Amino acid sequence: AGLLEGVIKEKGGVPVYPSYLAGEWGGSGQEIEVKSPIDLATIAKVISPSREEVERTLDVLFKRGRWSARDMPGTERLAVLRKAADIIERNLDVFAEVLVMNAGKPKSAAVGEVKAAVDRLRLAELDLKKIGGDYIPGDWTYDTLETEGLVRREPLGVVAAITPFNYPLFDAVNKITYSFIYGNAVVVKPSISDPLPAAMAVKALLDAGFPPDAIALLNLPGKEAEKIVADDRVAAVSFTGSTEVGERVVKVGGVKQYVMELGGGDPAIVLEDADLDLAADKIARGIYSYAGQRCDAIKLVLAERPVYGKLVEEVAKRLSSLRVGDPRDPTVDVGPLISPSAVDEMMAAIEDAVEKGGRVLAGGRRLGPTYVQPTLVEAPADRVKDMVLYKREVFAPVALAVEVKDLDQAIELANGRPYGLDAAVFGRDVVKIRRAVRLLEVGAIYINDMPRHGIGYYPFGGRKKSGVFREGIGYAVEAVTAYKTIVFNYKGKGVWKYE
Amino acid sequence: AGLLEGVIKEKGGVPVYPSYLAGEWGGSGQEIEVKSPIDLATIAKVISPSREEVERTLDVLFKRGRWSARDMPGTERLAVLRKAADIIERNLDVFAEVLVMNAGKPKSAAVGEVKAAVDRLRLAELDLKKIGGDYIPGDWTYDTLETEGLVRREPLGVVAAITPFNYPLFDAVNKITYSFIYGNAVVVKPSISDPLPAAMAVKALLDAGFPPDAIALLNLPGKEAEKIVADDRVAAVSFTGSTEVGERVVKVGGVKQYVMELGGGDPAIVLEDADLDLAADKIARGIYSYAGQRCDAIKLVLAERPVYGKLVEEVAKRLSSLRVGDPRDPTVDVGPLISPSAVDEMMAAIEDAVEKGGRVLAGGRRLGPTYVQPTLVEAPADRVKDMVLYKREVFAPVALAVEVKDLDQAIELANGRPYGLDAAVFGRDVVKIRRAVRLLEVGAIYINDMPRHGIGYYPFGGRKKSGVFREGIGYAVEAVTAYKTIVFNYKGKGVWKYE
Amino acid sequence: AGLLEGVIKEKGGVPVYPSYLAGEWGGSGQEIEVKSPIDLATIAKVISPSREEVERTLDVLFKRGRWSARDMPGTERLAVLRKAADIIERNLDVFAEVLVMNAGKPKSAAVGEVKAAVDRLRLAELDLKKIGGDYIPGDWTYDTLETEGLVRREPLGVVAAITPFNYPLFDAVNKITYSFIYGNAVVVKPSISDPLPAAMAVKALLDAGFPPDAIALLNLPGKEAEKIVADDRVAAVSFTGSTEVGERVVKVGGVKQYVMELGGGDPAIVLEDADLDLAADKIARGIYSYAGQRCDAIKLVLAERPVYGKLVEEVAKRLSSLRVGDPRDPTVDVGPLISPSAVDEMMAAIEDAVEKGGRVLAGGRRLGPTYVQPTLVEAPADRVKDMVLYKREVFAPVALAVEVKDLDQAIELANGRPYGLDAAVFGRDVVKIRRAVRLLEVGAIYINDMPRHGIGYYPFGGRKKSGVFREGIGYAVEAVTAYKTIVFNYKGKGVWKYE
Amino acid sequence: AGLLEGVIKEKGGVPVYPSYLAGEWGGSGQEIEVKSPIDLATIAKVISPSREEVERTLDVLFKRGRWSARDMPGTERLAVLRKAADIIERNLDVFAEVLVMNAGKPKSAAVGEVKAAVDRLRLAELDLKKIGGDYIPGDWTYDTLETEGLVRREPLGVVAAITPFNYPLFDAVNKITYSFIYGNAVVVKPSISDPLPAAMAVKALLDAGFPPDAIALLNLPGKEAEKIVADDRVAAVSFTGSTEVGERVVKVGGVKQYVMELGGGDPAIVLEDADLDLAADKIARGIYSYAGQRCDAIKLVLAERPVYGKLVEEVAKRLSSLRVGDPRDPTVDVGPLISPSAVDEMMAAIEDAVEKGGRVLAGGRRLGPTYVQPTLVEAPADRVKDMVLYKREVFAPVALAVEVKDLDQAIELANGRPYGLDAAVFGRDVVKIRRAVRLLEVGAIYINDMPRHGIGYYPFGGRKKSGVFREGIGYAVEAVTAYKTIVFNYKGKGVWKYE
Ligand SMILES: NC(=O)c1ccc[n+]([C@@H]2O[C@H](COP(=O)([O-])OP(=O)(O)OC[C@H]3O[C@@H](n4cnc5c(N)ncnc54)[C@H](OP(=O)(O)O)[C@@H]3O)[C@@H](O)[C@H]2O)c1
Ligand code: NA
Ligand code: NA
Ligand code: NA
Ligand code: NA
Repeated sequence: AGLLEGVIKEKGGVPVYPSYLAGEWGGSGQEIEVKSPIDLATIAKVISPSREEVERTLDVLFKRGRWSARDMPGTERLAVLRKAADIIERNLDVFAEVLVMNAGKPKSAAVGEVKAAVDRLRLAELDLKKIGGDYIPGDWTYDTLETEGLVRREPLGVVAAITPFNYPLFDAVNKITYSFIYGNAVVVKPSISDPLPAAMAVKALLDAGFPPDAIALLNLPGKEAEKIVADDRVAAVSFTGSTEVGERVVKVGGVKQYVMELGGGDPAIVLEDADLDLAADKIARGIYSYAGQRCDAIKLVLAERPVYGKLVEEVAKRLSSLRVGDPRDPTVDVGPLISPSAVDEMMAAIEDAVEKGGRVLAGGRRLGPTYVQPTLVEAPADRVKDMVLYKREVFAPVALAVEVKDLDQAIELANGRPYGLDAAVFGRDVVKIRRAVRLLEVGAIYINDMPRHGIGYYPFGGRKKSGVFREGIGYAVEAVTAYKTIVFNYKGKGVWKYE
Repeated sequence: AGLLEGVIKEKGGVPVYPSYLAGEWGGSGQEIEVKSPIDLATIAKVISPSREEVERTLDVLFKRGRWSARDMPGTERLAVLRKAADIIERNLDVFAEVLVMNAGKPKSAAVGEVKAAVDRLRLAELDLKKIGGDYIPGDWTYDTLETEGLVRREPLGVVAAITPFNYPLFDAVNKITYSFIYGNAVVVKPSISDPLPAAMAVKALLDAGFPPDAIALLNLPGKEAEKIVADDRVAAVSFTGSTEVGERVVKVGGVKQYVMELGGGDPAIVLEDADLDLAADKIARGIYSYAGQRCDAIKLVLAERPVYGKLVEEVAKRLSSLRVGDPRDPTVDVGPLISPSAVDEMMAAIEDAVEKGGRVLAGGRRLGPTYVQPTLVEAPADRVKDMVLYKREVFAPVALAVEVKDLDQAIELANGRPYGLDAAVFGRDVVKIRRAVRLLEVGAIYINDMPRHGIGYYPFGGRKKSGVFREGIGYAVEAVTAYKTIVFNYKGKGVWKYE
Repeated sequence: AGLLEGVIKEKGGVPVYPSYLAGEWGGSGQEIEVKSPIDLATIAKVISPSREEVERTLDVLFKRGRWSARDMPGTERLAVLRKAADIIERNLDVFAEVLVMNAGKPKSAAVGEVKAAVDRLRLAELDLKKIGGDYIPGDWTYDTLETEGLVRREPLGVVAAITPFNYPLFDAVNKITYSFIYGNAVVVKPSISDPLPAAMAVKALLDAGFPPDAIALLNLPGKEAEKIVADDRVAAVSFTGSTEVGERVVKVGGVKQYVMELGGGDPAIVLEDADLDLAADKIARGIYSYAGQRCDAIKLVLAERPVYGKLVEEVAKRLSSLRVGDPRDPTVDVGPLISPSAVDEMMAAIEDAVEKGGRVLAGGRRLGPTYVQPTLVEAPADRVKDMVLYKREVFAPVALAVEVKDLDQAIELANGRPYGLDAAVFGRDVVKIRRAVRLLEVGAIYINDMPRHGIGYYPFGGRKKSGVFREGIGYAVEAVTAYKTIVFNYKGKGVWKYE
Repeated sequence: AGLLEGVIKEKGGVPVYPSYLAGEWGGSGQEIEVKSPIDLATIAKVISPSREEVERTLDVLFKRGRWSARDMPGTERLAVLRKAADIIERNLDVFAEVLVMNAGKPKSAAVGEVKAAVDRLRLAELDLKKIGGDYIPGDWTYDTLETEGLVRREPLGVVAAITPFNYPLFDAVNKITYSFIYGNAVVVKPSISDPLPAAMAVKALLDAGFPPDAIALLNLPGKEAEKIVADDRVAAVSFTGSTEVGERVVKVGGVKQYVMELGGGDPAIVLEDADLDLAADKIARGIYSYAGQRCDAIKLVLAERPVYGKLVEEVAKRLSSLRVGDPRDPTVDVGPLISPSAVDEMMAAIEDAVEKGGRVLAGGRRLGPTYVQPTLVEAPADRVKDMVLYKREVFAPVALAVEVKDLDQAIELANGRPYGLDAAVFGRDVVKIRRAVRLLEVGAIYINDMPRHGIGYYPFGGRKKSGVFREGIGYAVEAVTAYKTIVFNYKGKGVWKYE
C-alpha cells in the first residue's frame, strides 16, 4: 500500500505481492498465501519467481548490478540509504501495522522494529569507520626490502541476504544496508512466512534511488532458495535463521564468505550481589518479549543460593501479571506465536521438564492454537541438563530456573547448552564478572541487562551452534567485502638507499 | 632422522613415520608408501590413524588441547615458536634434503622453503600487531546511552590445517604458527604425497615446548580426512589446495570459519613502457619455478603490440636455456613434477592449444615420466579463451603468450579465467597501473615483479574460484579467531550525568 | 544581521559586533574598526573584552563549559553541529557577502568557503571514525601476566582556537567542530582583521543548541590574546597563522597540546611526462587563487628542461588573461590583498628577484593600494636560492619559475625553502613519483593537482617551519584529546590459570 | 668499565666519562663531579662538550645522522636494539652496581631497572604494531571524487631525549628505543646528577651497531642544555622531569613535537569492599619504593570510614618494619635520597602538615644528611588541602592519609592536587570503579594495584600539571614521528566511471 500502490495487484480477494526481479516487479511462479498468527487467516499472497526468472535476476545482478552498486559513489549510496530511511519513517504506522498483522508482533514491539530499521539506515554513516586500507612498508624483512604493500577492501559482488521470520523488517534492512554501503548488489530472500515487510522496505529503497538492477526480492519458499545460495554469481551469503537450516545453506553453497547468525537461546546468571529488582525485571522481559521469539531471548536463569528464592519469586510474579491476546491492543503484553506448531513444541517441552523433575512456577497454560502463557519452569541442577528446554531452543516464551551453589556451577551450566550466542550476568563484583566474561563461551555478554542486539551498535554473533561471524555497525564489513593486496617492487630503482 | 630418532621406526626396509596423536606418536591404521618424483621409488611409509585414534585425538585436542594452548601465556607461546625456529634452522640441510627428495624440489628452492618456515616462526611476533580489541562508548545513540562495549578476539578452539603437496613444509608451519600464536589447538593434515616435512616440523615444535595435547599430525589420505573436517570439535578449517577439493571440504564441514586458498594460475600484463629486461626475467621465472608447481605461477602473459615481440622472444630464450633433471644437482634449474600424471595433463594441454591455433615458442618436449621442458605457447587473442591452458590451471611449467592491442584487452583477458588469486603488471604509467589495480579481480596484484607470496609478509588469498579469505602476517587472525563482545549497562547508576 | 539581529548594535554609524562571553554577548573593552580591503573603508566595529571579562569567560568555560560539552551525549553534540550547518546554509548569501566584503574574497571563493564550512559541520559524523579505544591483554610479558589494559581518549577540556585572516570562516568552524565533536569547550579568537564571519558562525552554533557556557568568541587584537594562550585552564591551542606568531604562541603557552598550521608556500614540480595542459592550468590557479592568500598557494615552479618552455609559456598566458578588481563582480578573477602593506612586500620581493637575475614573465604591475597583477618570475637555478621570493613566503599572487635538469635538482630546490607544508608533482612515471613522495619533506604531496587542503578530507599540516601536527577529518582528534589508561590487576584472583 | 675501557680515562683520581659526539667520545668543556647519595663522595667526572662541539654534534646528527638512521632498514635497526639488549644483559651486575652507587638505588631496584631496560630493547618489536599508514578512498564526498589518499608516518629527524635522575638507565634506553625504532637520530641529555648509566647504555648501543653519527650523549648541566632544545635541527623533545623544568623547556624550544612526562605524585583510593591486605601491602610499597623517588609514588591515601582504621594501621605497621641504610645490603629496604636537600624539604613538609592539624602515624625521623624514615602522615579532610604535602610533590618517601565519607569525597580530594599522572583504586564494585575511572583526571588509573609504569607495556603520561602526551610500547610513535599525506588525482583519467 501507499508506496506499493503500483506494485500490489488485488486479484479478486487478497492483495498480491510480486517479487522484485532487479529491474521490474513480477514473477511467474506459484502464488503463495501469507497468513497472520493473530487468526490463521490469509492476509495476502506473494508471487514466487520461476526458475527462469531467478536465473535472469542473478544474471542481471551479476553482469550489471555489481557495477551499478560499485560505480555509484559512496556519497551517493549513503544518500540513497538516508532517503530510504525518510520514506520508511513517514510510513511508520503502515510498516508497523503490517508487522503486527503479519508477524503477530505487539504494537509497541512493531513500532520498535520500524524505528530500528530507520535508525540502522541512517547510521550507515557509522559503518564508514571501516572504510580505508593499510599501508605496509617493506623494510622489516630483507626479502621484502625496497618493496611496499597496500591492502584495501572491495565489495565481493552479489550478496544473498536470507532472513528469518522474527525480525522480518529489521534483518532485511540491516543486511541490505551493510552490503550496499560497501558497494555490493543484493538478493533478498525473506521468510515466506512474513515476506511483506521486506517488500515494503525494498520499494522504499527503490524509491530512494537504489540502482534498480542492483537489488532483488525473491519470494521463494524454503529449499527453493537453494538455487540462489548454490549459484557461483553469489559471492556471499548473510544468513540469520536456525542452526539446522544454516548447516544446509553452507553445504549447498560451498566455498563463499558467510555470516551465520544461528541463534539458540541465552542463559542469564544472577550473582548474590546483584540488584534483584533490576535482575528480575530484565530477566522477565528477556523471557517473554515478542513471545520469546527472539534469538536473544532468555531460556535459562541461574542464581546463587542466597538470592534464588527472591529472584525466581519476583520473576514469576512478573510473568504472571502479563496480559496475552491480540497484539493490536496496546493493552496486551504478549501476542501469538508464529504458528500453532510452535506452541505444540512448547507444551511438549514443558511436560518433558516436569517429568524429569521440573515444576512450573508461572504460566504453562495454552490459551489457543497460537496463544500461550509466558512460562517459568524450576529445575534441580542434577536433572536440568537432560531436559528438552535445556538441550534445545524452544522458540517460545519459556525459560528454566535453576538454583546453583556458586559462579563455577553457574558458568558450567550456562556453557552446557549447544548454543553460544549471548549470555547475561547480573552482579557487581569485578572479579566474578571478569571470570564470567572470560569463561562464558558466547559471542556476547551483557552485564546487568538482558541480551539486546538492537541495531548492532555493538557487534553480535555466535559461538558453537549459534554460528560464525558477526553483524554490527562496522563489523559487518568482513562478511560482504574481500581484501585486495597491491605490492610494489622498487628494487634497485633508487627510491631507497639500502633500506 | 636426528629429531625423529625415537619416532621413526625402521621396520625391515624403508623408514616408517607414525602420526602424532596429541600426546604420543603412533597409529594403528594402514601404512602408506611415500615416493619421490625423482625416481618413483618408495622412500618411506607413514602410519595412518584408525578411526578410533582419530576420534581419541580430536577428543584430546578438544577437551584438553584447547586449554593447554589458551592457558599458556602468549609470551610462552611465542618462546615455543622461536625455539622451534632455532631447531629447524640447525637442521636445515636435513629439512632441505627431505624436500628435494620427497617433493622433487630443486636444492635452492628447498633451502628457500626451510628458510621461509624458519622466518615465519620467528616473525610470529609481528602477528601480534593484531592483538587488542576495541572500546565502543555508548553515547552516540540514545538507545545505547549510559552503555559501553568492549570487543576482543578469542581463539576458536581446534583448527584443522589441511596442506598441499607443493609447499609441504611452509604451509604446515604457517598454519600452525598463526593458529597457535592466538591460542588454538591444531590438527595438521599434510598431503599424503609428501607428509614427511610436516612430521619433522611437528617434532621440532614438540621439542620446542608446544603443549603435547594441543597438536596433532594425522597421515590420512584424501577423503579419509573428511572425518576431521566434519567433526563439530573442529571450529576452523585452514585449507590450501585445489578449487575442487576445497569445495568438497566446505560441503562436508558445514558451518565453521574457513580460509580457502584455492590457487589457479596468475596472469602477467606487460605495458609498452615496461622495462622488458625485468619483465622477461621475472615472467620466465614465474613460469618455471618449482616446475610451475606454484599456485602463484604465471600461466598467461599479455603484452601490448609494440613490445610483444621482444618480450616473448626474451622469455623464450630464457626458458630455452634452462637445465632439467634431478633437483639434487645445484646445476639443474628444473626438477620433476610430482607425478607422471601431471605431465600427461601438460602434454595434452599443449596439444589442445596447438589444435586451437596455438604455436609452441619454447619447450614442449617431455623428457621422462615426470620430466618436461618449461613451455611457452603463443596464442591469438581470438582463440585463446577456449584453450585448456586458459580455462584451467595446468599445474606444470607452461604458460600462454597473447598479443593484445591495449590495456583494456589485457585486463579483459586477464579477468577471463575462472581464477583470481594474483596478477602481475609491468609498466610505469601511474594511471594505467591504477586502472589495472582497480579492475583486476584478484586477491593480490604485483607491480613490476612476479607474483611471490613469500611468507605472507603481505596478505594473499583468492577471488572467484581461487577461494575466500586471506593468509598473512597478522591478517590470518580472522580465520582462527572469533570476536567476543562485552556490553556494560550503567543506566541510572550515576556514572554519566545524562550522556 | 539576520541571526545577529539581537546581537549587533548600530551605535550611530557602523554595526558593532560584541564578543561572546560564554553565556552572553558583550564586552567592555576598546572597540575596534574592521575595514574592507576592497576600499579601506570601515564596515563595522568589534567590542573587545576587558581583562576582567576574559578572566570571567575562562572561568566559566573551565568550571562549567567543560562539563556542558562533555556531559552532552555525542548524539546530541552532532545534532547541534548538523543544525548549525542547516542555519549557515540557509544564510549562505549573507555569509558570503560578508566574506567578499570583509576578506576581499572573490564571490565564487566566498561561496566556496561557506560551503566548506557547511560540509565540515555535516561531516563531523566522519570524525567519529576516531572514537573508540584499545584493549591490551597482559600475557605477552611475564611482568604484566594476569593484568589487562584499556586505553581510551577524553577531551582535554578547554581548547583555544586561534584563526588567520585568509579563511576567516572555515578555520573557525573547522576547529570548533573537531574540538566539540569530542567533548571540549572552545575559546575562538579570530583575526581582528576579519572577525565578522566567526561571530556569524558562533551565533549559528548557539542558535543550533551549542551549550551556551561551553563556547566563547573574543575580539582581542594580536598580543592581547596571549592572556588566553598562557592561562592554565587552556589545555590545548589549535593555531593556524604565521611561523613567527606560532613561535610566540608556544613560548607564551608553555606545556599544552598544540596543533600548529604555519603555512609558507608550496613548490610544484613538473616532470617531462606530465600533461602540460593540466599542469599549466592547475599551477596557474595555485598561484593566483584568492590573490595568492592561501597557505597552500604555489610559490615556486620547477620543470625539467624539455617542458619548461611550454609550461612557463602556458602559465604566463593564463596568468595574463586574468581580470583584477572588486571581488563583487563575478567577472573578476582576482580581488585585493588584505592590506596595502602586503602589496608593498610583493613589489619589493619582485624587485629583489630581478636584481638577483630574475625576469618577470607575467604581471608585475601594481594596480592600487591593495591591487596587483598575479606575477610569474623566471629565475636561473644558480641564483634563485638567495631571492626573497624563495627564502620567504610572500603572501600574494607571485611565484618563481625555475628550469631544472632533472628530478634530483627539482627535489633539492623544492626542499631548499624553510617551509614544508605541501608540494605538488605532475608526471606519470611511478618510480619518479615514488622517489619524489619519499624525499619531499612536506606534510602533504599532491600528485597531478594543485595543493588543495579543502575541508581536511585528507589530513594536512607542516614539516620544518610549516609547523607540527595535522588537521583533518578524524586526525584532528590528536590535538584536542588525551589518552586515559586503565590497568586492571587480577593476579592470583583466579581469572586466568597461569596465563 | 668493561665496555667503556677505551672510553673512560682515569686522570689521576676518579674515572672520567667523556660525552659522545656523534662519531667520537670526547668533550672540551668543564669537567663535572658525579657523587653518590650513599656517602656524598665523588665517584667520577663527566666531560661536558664545548659550545663548539654541541654545534658540531647537532650538525652531524642533522646532516648525516638523520639519514644513517632512516636509511638503515628496520630489520637492521631492530637487530641493533636486540644486540644492545644482549650486551647490557651480560653486563647486568656492572650496570646495577653503578645504579646502586650513582643513584643510591637498593640492589633489587637497581637490578629491576637494568632488566626493564633490557626488556624494553627486546620488545621494540612490539612497537611495530604502530607501523603502517591509512588508505583514504575519495568517493565519500563529491569534491574528492576520483581522488585517493595515503597517510603514513615518517621520523621527524633529530629527537632530543632529556632524562631525570630517578630512572637514569631506563628513561634513556626507553627514549632512544622508540626514537630509533622509527628511524630518528637522538641527542641524549641525562641528569648531570647520575649520567653514568646513560653513557654505559650508549656504548652498548654503539657496540651493537647503532649508526655512529646518529646518536649523541652530552653531559651538559641544567640550563646549558637549552642550547639543544632551542635549536631548529631538533624536531622533537622527549622530556621526563619536573613540571617547572618542562615548562622552561617548551618556552625555550618553541614549536616542535613534545612528550612531557612531568610526574607529581599519585593518590590511592580504598573503597569499603577492598581487600585490605592487598591494599595495605601495595599502598605501603607505593609509598616507599626507591625512597619515594618514583614519579608514580603514592603521596595520598583516601579510605572510606569503615576501613580507614585498619588500612592506615596496616600501612603504618608495614612502613615501620622497613630497614633503612646503604642500598648495597640486600637487607636494606630503603636507601638514601638523591641529595640532603631533598630530605630537608621532606622534613619541612612534615612539620607543615603537623602544624596544620596533621599527625605522624609512622616514621618522621631523619637518619642522616640523605637518610629518612618512610613516613605516613594522617590529616583531617577539612585541613589537608592546604598542606604542602598535598599541594606539592615532595619527592621523598612520604604520604598523607585522609579518612573520607564516600567515593565522591575520595574522588574530589584525589582530583584536588595540581597533578594528574596516575591514580589507584582498590575495591570490587564495578559501578563505583567505573565512576572513579571516569572522574579521576589522570593519564592512568590502576585498579587494585599500586601505580607501576613498568616499561610502558601500558601507555602513561599526565593530565594537568603532570604533562602532555604518552610514552608506551607503540604509543610513543606519536612523539617522534610525523604524518605524510599523499593525494592522487585521477579526475577524468578513466580509473573510475563516475564514482
Ligand atoms: N591459493 C593458494 O594460496 C595456494 C597455495 C599453494 C597451492 N595452491 C593450490 O592447491 C593445489 C595444491 O596441490 P595439490 O595437488 O596437493 O592439491 P589438493 O589435492 O587439492 O590438495 C588437497 C589437500 O587436501 C587433502 N584432501 C584431498 N581430498 C580431500 C578430501 N576429500 N577431504 C579432506 N581433505 C582432502 C589432500 O590430501 P591427499 O594428498 O591425501 O589427497 C591434500 O593434503 C594446487 O591446485 C595449487 O594451485 C593454492
Ligand atoms: Na559453490
Ligand atoms: Na558441520
Ligand atoms: Na603554561
Ligand atoms: Na623554536
